[PDB]
Amino acid sequence: DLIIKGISVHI
Amino acid sequence: DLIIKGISVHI
Amino acid sequence: DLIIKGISVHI
Amino acid sequence: DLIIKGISVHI
Amino acid sequence: DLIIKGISVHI
Amino acid sequence: DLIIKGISVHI
Amino acid sequence: DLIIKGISVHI
Amino acid sequence: DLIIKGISVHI
Amino acid sequence: DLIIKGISVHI
Amino acid sequence: DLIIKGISVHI
Amino acid sequence: DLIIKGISVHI
Amino acid sequence: DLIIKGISVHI
Amino acid sequence: DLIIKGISVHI
Amino acid sequence: DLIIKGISVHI
Amino acid sequence: DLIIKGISVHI
Amino acid sequence: DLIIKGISVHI
Amino acid sequence: DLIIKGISVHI
Amino acid sequence: DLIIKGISVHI
Amino acid sequence: DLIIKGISVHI
Amino acid sequence: DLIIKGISVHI
Repeated sequence: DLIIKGISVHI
Repeated sequence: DLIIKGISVHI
Repeated sequence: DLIIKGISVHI
Repeated sequence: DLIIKGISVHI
Repeated sequence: DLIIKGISVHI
Repeated sequence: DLIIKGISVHI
Repeated sequence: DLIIKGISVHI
Repeated sequence: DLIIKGISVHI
Repeated sequence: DLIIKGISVHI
Repeated sequence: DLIIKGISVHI
Repeated sequence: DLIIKGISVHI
Repeated sequence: DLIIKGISVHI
Repeated sequence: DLIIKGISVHI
Repeated sequence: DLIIKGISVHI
Repeated sequence: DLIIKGISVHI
Repeated sequence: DLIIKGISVHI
Repeated sequence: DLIIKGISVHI
Repeated sequence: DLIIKGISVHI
Repeated sequence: DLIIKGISVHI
Repeated sequence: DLIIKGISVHI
């Protein structure tokens, strides 16, 4: 069981 | 069980 | 069980 | 069990 | 069990 | 059990 | 059990 | 059990 | 059990 | 059990 | 050519 | 050519 | 060519 | 060519 | 060519 | 060629 | 060629 | 060629 | 060629 | 060639 969470804030 | 969390703030 | 957490702040 | 935490602040 | 923590501040 | 902690401040 | 701690301040 | 601590200040 | 501590200040 | 401590100040 | 692979790739 | 693959690819 | 691989690659 | 590999690669 | 490998590589 | 390897490589 | 290896390499 | 090895190498 | 080895090498 | 070895080498 693997979890992948990205967050990208690029102005 | 592996967890991958990225965060990228690039102006 | 391995955990990978990156954080990148690049202006 | 291994833990990898990077932090990169590059202006 | 091994722990790897980097921190890089490069202006 | 081994621990690796780097810190790099390069202007 | 071994511990490795570097610190590098290079202007 | 061995401990390795470096410190480098190079202007 | 052995301990290794370096310090280097080089302008 | 042995201890190794260097100090180097080189301008 | 240029090649990236991974389970999680964050560009 | 240019190639990315992954289970999660975030551009 | 240029090649990166990894379980987590963060560019 | 240029090659990086790793379980976690942070560029 | 140029080659880096590691369990954690931080460029 | 140029080669670095390690369990933790911090450039 | 140029070769560095280590359990922890800090450039 | 030039070769460094170690358990902890600090350049 | 030039060769350094050690358990802790501090350049 | 030039060769240094040691348990702790401080250049």
